[PDB]
Amino acid sequence: MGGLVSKLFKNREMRILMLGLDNAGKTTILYKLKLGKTSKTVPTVGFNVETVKHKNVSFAVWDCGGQERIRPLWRHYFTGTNALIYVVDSSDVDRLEESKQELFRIVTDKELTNCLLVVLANKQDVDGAVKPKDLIERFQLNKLTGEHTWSVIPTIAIDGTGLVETLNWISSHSK
Ligand SMILES: Nc1nc2c(ncn2[C@@H]2O[C@H](COP(=O)(O)OP(=O)(O)O)[C@@H](OP(=O)(O)O)[C@H]2O)c(=O)[nH]1
Ligand SMILES: [Mg+2]
Repeated sequence: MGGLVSKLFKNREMRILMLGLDNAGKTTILYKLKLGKTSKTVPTVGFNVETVKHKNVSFAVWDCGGQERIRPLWRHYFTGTNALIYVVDSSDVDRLEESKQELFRIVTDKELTNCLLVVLANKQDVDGAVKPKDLIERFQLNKLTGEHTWSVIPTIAIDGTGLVETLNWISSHSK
């Protein structure tokens, strides 16, 4: 994964948001990419955002799951986003409906109009993980097909499995 972002994009404009419930595995993925200097920001208290930047590829990572006063500021980070990576704990069935509701509250925002969506069915390396097609039905991702390029990619963050495919896919669909 060392540098793979660089040889893939080579400083095209690419502003990625990577979100999901806590425990889904985002920070693991962020660090696997070896993207460069992480900058852990607190735009306001109760809102921990971690941003990395390489050439022209920007990442911004935070956990969903509450604290409404910081949502007008979520929308500030939405503006100009070129791709949303939404990470899901595939092995946590009783939290899938939570994760579903938070995904739809983000992806249908007007500031994310037509935004590309990769749903990472992460922790597929745990017994009992839901399959991508299962997650598609549970999440009713068909409702987003009219206006969002989307894919569900099975990943194993701690291995890096699926992460190269994820970046290649985003790249193939971008300017
Ligand atoms: N089986 C499996 N486990 C994963 C995977 N990705 C992350 N885990 C683990 O799940 C926990 C959540 O990781 P983290 O990146 O902090 O989630 P978050 O940033 O979305 O809150 C981590 O363990 P710890 O917090 O204990 O260090 C992490 O090592 C995966 O792909 N497969
Ligand atoms: Mg984290």
